[PDB]
Amino acid sequence: IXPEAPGEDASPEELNRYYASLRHYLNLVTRQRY
Ligand code: CNC
Repeated sequence: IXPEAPGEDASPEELNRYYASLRHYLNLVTRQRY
């Protein structure tokens, strides 16, 4: 897979965005939970 990737605002705030896309993209395909 490869999700929605940031780089426009601020580093830790955009880490949170990509980590949210990561958990979404996992829930989209495989049965693991957060
Ligand atoms: C391709 O392999 C992708 O990897 C590129 N990338 C991301 N981070 C990198 C760090 C370094 C030193 C180098 C040489 C490359 C790095 C880039 O993201 C490539 O992705 P693409 O899809 O091709 O480009 C997308 C479309 C746009 N990307 C951006 O604009 C960058 C966004 C980012 C918020 C970001 C991301 C998303 C990712 N990092 Co980087 C972090 N954290 N970073 C590492 C790893 C990633 C990770 C792979 C998880 C994300 C990539 C996902 C993606 N496709 O976008 C680690 C390096 C691993 C390695 N291969 O050597 C790390 C060195 C260690 C760590 N885990 O913290 C790392 C650091 C320290 C830093 N990342 C920066 C650049 C952010 C960036 C935000 C920004 N402001 O631009 N990463 C950041 C500034 C964040 C920070 N912690 O401060 C760090 C650089 C050091 C510094 N100057 O402070």
